[PDB]
Amino acid sequence: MVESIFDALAHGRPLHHGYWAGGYREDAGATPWSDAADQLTDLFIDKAALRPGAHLFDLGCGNGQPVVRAACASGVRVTGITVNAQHLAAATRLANETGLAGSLEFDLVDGAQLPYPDGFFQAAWAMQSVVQIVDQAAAIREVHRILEPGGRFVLGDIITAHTLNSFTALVSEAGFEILEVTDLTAQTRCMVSWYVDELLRKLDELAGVEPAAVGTYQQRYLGDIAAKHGPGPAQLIAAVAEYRKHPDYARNEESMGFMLLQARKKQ
Ligand SMILES: Nc1ncnc2c1ncn2[C@@H]1O[C@H](CSCC[C@H](N)C(=O)O)[C@@H](O)[C@H]1O
Repeated sequence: MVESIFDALAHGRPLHHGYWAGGYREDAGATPWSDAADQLTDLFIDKAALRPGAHLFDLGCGNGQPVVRAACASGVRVTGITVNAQHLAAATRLANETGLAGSLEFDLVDGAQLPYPDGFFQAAWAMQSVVQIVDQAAAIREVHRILEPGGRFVLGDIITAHTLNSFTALVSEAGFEILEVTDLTAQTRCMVSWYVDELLRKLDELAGVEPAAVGTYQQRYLGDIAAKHGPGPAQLIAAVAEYRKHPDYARNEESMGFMLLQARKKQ
């Protein structure tokens, strides 16, 4: 078994952005990514299927962690899909390990053509799947087909493939009623961007004290990551650290961002 090094570093916690309500730099890292990603999940929970017993279609299911947090908290039945064979496994295994094997089922399926009948689910999700789906139009017309009339559908993903305007076009052009759209760039971060941010934070703090210690502390911090998550992730973060040590990088940071779109199907 060999996992993508992103999956390897996430190490079972979720594959989406961290959501820090009221700003990431504002929070100055008193709240970690590991928790903020769960905050973002709770955010899709709040805004779609608030309802227990209801049924939720998860489009990119990934790890399966966020699905399971929603089926506990809100008491919902879940059907997620993925094309990544190793994601399907992590999610199914996790489902069995929680006693939730009976409500929420995972199936490896291309999201452009869905086996489910029309008007089945009460809600739908796409957490950072749609950018990496190839036929997005088809995928989303399909998801429109899948929901009950009135069912909410909550998408969020990375922006500048697409932009806030272009996503809103994509989703209305499949029939949906768009009732909310938001640029969360201020309030969200990448998993990796966060690990690197902590590293360089504490390194610049240490640097104003004993600069001669910096290399050592860096080596130690990478050590601790290597200890929890395995060496691949440590070697990763080390490299991203080396690249933000160059300012020809500087303005490339915020040239990507995040958005959240809340839609409903008409009654
Ligand atoms: N065409 C497609 N149909 C269904 N899933 C797809 C897909 N293209 C990509 N995906 C899936 O979308 C997922 C994106 S990673 C996002 C995971 C999840 N929302 C979480 O928060 O943990 C991956 O599991 C990938 O296999």
